[PDB]
Amino acid sequence: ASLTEIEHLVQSVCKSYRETCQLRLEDLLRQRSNIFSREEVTGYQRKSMWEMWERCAHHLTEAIQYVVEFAKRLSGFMELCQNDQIVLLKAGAMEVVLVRMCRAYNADNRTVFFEGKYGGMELFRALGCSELISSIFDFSHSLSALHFSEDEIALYTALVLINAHRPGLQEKRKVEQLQYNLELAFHHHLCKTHRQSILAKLPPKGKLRSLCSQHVERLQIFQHLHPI
Ligand SMILES: CCn1c(=O)c2cc(NC(=O)C[C@H](C)CC(=O)Nc3ccc(C#N)c(Cl)c3)ccc2n(CC)c1=O
Repeated sequence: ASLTEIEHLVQSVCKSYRETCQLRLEDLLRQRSNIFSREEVTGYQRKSMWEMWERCAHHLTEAIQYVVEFAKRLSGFMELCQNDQIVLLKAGAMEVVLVRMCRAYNADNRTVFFEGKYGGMELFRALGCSELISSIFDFSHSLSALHFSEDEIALYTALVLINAHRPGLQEKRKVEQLQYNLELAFHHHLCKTHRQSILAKLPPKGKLRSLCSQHVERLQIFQHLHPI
């Protein structure tokens, strides 16, 4: 693969993501000024754990569907053996959704677009694990510091997904092929955009893994055997 190819790989991932990103950044960034009232907050706080978990599971599902589309639009992905496509999406998509969150995170007021307005971590009081919720908030908060561009997310999350060190892949060598190809595409973009300085300050390897582990460690207790 020469560089002019690696160029197209960037261009592709970036297109693919631009279609599959759920909400336009403009929509999110405009909507920061729109925030839940204390009363509205209290309304969400007064819910059942069962109901907040029911909701959030729906939203997560809706999200995971977009990530499945993102993956489908990666050429190379579609070319991988059927089993492997699944193994990857199963370990990955969660972690991707987590990285995608930062776009909905507003550092200024430590809030996030949920069901139409922005709200802080205390909206999710009902799930009863402020600890996890706010480390999730922290994760997003530190990514917001990076001012992660849209193409950088596209490329990062692709790299979250394609990871030949997932247990269960049959065609490991094929996955590697893709994986390195995307690492080099990623390095290339950070040059073209003089953004090499962000690598050094990317989220610690599997601080992300640990955070999603913990989240499914809490989904499995309510939404047992649900498709995800
Ligand atoms: C998966 C980690 N994560 C979030 O990404 C996350 C995101 C947002 N908001 C957005 O991403 C903007 C979206 C266009 C609309 C949307 O609400 N999506 C959404 C997606 C995944 C999940 C989950 N679970 C949820 Cl509750 C919602 C809100 C809360 C999130 N949480 C709980 C603190 C959260 O835990």
